[PDB]
Amino acid sequence: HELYRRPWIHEPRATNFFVRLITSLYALILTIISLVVEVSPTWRTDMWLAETIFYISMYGVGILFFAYCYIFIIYPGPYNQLISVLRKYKIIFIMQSQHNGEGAGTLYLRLGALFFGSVGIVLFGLELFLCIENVACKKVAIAKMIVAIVFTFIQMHFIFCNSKITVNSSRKIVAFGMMHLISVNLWTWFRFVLAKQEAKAHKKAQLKQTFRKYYSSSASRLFALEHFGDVATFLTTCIVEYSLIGAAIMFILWKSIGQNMRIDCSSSSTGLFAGIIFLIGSLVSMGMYTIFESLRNSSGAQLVFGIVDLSLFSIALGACIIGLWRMRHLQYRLHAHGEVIDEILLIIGLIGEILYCAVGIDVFITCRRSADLTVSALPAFVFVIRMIQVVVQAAFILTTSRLRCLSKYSMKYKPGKEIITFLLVSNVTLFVFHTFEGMKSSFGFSSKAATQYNYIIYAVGPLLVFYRFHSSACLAEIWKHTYSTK
Amino acid sequence: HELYRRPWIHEPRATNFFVRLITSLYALILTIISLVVEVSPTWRTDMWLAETIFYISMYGVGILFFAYCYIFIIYPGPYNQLISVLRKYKIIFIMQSQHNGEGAGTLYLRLGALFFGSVGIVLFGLELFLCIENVACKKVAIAKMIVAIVFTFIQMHFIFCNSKITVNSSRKIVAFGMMHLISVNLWTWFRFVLAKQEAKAHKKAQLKQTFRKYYSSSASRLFALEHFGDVATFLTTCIVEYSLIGAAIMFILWKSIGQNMRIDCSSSSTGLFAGIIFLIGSLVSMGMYTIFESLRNSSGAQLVFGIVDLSLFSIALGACIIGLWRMRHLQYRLHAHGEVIDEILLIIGLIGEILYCAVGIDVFITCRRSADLTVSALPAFVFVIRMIQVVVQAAFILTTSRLRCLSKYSMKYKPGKEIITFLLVSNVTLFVFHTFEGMKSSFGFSSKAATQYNYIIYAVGPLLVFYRFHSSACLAEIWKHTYSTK
Repeated sequence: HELYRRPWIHEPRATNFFVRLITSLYALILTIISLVVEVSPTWRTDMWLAETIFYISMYGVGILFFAYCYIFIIYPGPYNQLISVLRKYKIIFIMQSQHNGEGAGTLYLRLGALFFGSVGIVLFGLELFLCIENVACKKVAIAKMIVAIVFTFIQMHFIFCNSKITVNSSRKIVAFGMMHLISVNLWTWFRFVLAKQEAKAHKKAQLKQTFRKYYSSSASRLFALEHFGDVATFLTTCIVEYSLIGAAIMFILWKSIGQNMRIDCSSSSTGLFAGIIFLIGSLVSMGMYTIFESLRNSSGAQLVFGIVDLSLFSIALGACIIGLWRMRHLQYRLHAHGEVIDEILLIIGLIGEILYCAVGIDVFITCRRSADLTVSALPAFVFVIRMIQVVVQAAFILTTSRLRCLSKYSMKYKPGKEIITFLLVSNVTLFVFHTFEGMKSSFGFSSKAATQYNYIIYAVGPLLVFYRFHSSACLAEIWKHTYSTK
Repeated sequence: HELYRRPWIHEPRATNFFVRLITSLYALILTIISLVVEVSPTWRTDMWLAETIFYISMYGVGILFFAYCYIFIIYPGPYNQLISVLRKYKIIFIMQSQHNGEGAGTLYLRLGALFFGSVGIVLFGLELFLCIENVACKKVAIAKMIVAIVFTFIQMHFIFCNSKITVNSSRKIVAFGMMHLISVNLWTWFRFVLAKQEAKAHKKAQLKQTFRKYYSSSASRLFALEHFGDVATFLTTCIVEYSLIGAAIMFILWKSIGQNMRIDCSSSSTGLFAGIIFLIGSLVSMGMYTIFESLRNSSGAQLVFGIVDLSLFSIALGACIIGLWRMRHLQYRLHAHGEVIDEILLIIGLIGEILYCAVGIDVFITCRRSADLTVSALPAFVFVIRMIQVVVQAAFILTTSRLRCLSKYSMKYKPGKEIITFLLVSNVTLFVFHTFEGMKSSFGFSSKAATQYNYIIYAVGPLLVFYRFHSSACLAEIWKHTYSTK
């Protein structure tokens, strides 16, 4: 006939789309089945053998795909040596390195993946220790923890070294493996957010009892959650953040299938000093709350401590507003210069933060209704300011990540760079502050003043996201890209 | 300096992206807050005034935006007349029609939106009748139902007549309104899927009791759900499907902001006859199960009835397989020729169908464990075949929607057109069959044979999606586009 009149099976675009679609559908089926299995209560108690087989199978297929990659794509050296020996005096195909430079994720994202994977492996090892010291747990728990640790470590190495992967080899096998890795990461994320939700009920009940005794008369489970205090909450949010990052990186790698300067610390001083002041204030607040039992029990102090949190969030929000106003002078990007991975992860962190704040606000009101509204509304104000701050900061981060300093005025004068530096430092301090807040109720709020000024006790919902880490990574990318010479 | 060195506030692309981002964030915040409010148990019981205010506010802002559109964009006639009178002898700006032809959604999608919106308005009117006959309900329920009906009717008209909307007018106002409409539609969808989940617990408990008595010794709530039997389930899935379609249409309209043949029934006979045979078999099965109490109580019959369902799903799956094999000869699309709206809705229906089937399989096993595995595994096989059929059909629909008949052989001979016609007819019959299945447990499974062959009783989970309607719409689009002369 004419050109482009061949069967779609021979068309590279059509068959690439078909493999893409098949792998995506397979992932979707696995993720839905994993969610159904995890929620189901008859799979953790009765069908323990089936649940163990599913767990071992998910991690084992992940490890098999990782081994296939390391042997046949990333490091085909030993395979080439074996194939040469076979040809020498055994039998009578060779692979090539073909190393690439497709760095999918940002360096900050991969470093965070390393840190969170290490913390998750620490959590897995702690479970393993608990199940070793326990007789209730059996040999299958040992295998589950070991295979989880092995998969997590191998995926840490794969994520960090995701540039030397040449996905154009074994395209369909790599697509299926990437989708299985996404399914495994999402299944781990769902497992550990269901585990995090178990502590929500206990915290809620404890809060209701503590509230009542002070205002009266006017299906996944990890043993460390309820054994190692509230540190297990930090470990579990670390592992869910690691799983989210890994799933995003694997999705970027899977999407790439089939598709053919120096630190400029200039104009980063006034913001850096303000960021250091923010860090010093946050650290002083954390230390005063932690080491001084007298301070955490007084009402003056608990008022001042809550005012400190409100001031921190208000200062961050005002910094974002001033940054938008100053950076209004910048220029839009001439062409794309980023991966949607960072935006997607930041939006997921934003969703988690808004959910956390809304649940806290709902619990706060609930509690105030049960006490005839005798509680100061400062915790509600802190929650609302936190939600407004995270929303405005997400908008600011996206807008300024799509901004550049192209004009001569925007080059000699850097509008907002001080604000960007301050926001990056303050986001690191808010990350460590939110880590501390997960252990604030470990001290014990025996202070009646804590029931009327401290807002952490009202946040019984789990914090499933590290929005501050993703915000810091995006802000560092903005700082190093938006204010660059080009 | 040079070109493209102006502030991003003046850059049309940058400010369009900024308005897009702000409206998307606003929608996200509203949807998260709506989900938190609906799940919260203290908003339906204690904070009834706050819940009513939120309900009325969401629907009222939707209606205000709709009125603004109808007055100032779609039908600016009366506004022009008023503005002319003002200029005549009152004061001393005119709007223009600027009607467009941007048909966002498919005709089948808009017709389904009309049908489902009508059914949802019927459900709202039934509630209104119940609350009128009830003294427990107060005047606020009247207002809630009335405003829901008004919003649903206006959005029906807006969705059907979404071509004459010129979104390029009042770009930012229309963006905010489209995002508020998406938030309202998602909030309605979440409300009614939470309502559908309430019947899940009752059905599960009833199934456990009925199973036990036959094998012993070897936060949203709608009053019609538990009052009008299982017809309320059909009405509620109709309203959730309408809300999903409306949200998708509004998203397409919002995405369009800022961006500057005859029926060929040839070669559609053998498939049409097979589709008619499929319809006749399905209707005979439905009638025999409905009108004959003797048949629905016998074991021979209940076995044969389940075998009929298995045969229907197996025939549909085999039709999809044969269609892929035959249409392998077709040609890939030269360029895009569809809106992601249909693909997104089909994938959501697929997710819902897989969730339904997986929950049914989980319940089936659970039940068999409680009876020492004395139940035939036919219901599990039916569920598995249904899930496989829907997955394979989704893959087939997407692949063949990205296919064309460009070669001369693919023109004179139409590969798969018979299969496409048969699949469309059989999907209409499976739609009516799944509608019937929602009323199959209304008869009452007093037949012990129903507890061992009929698989509907094990599907205690709600069917939240009309996957068959979306499949029929996509298949009709394929039939009218893939096998066209061009």
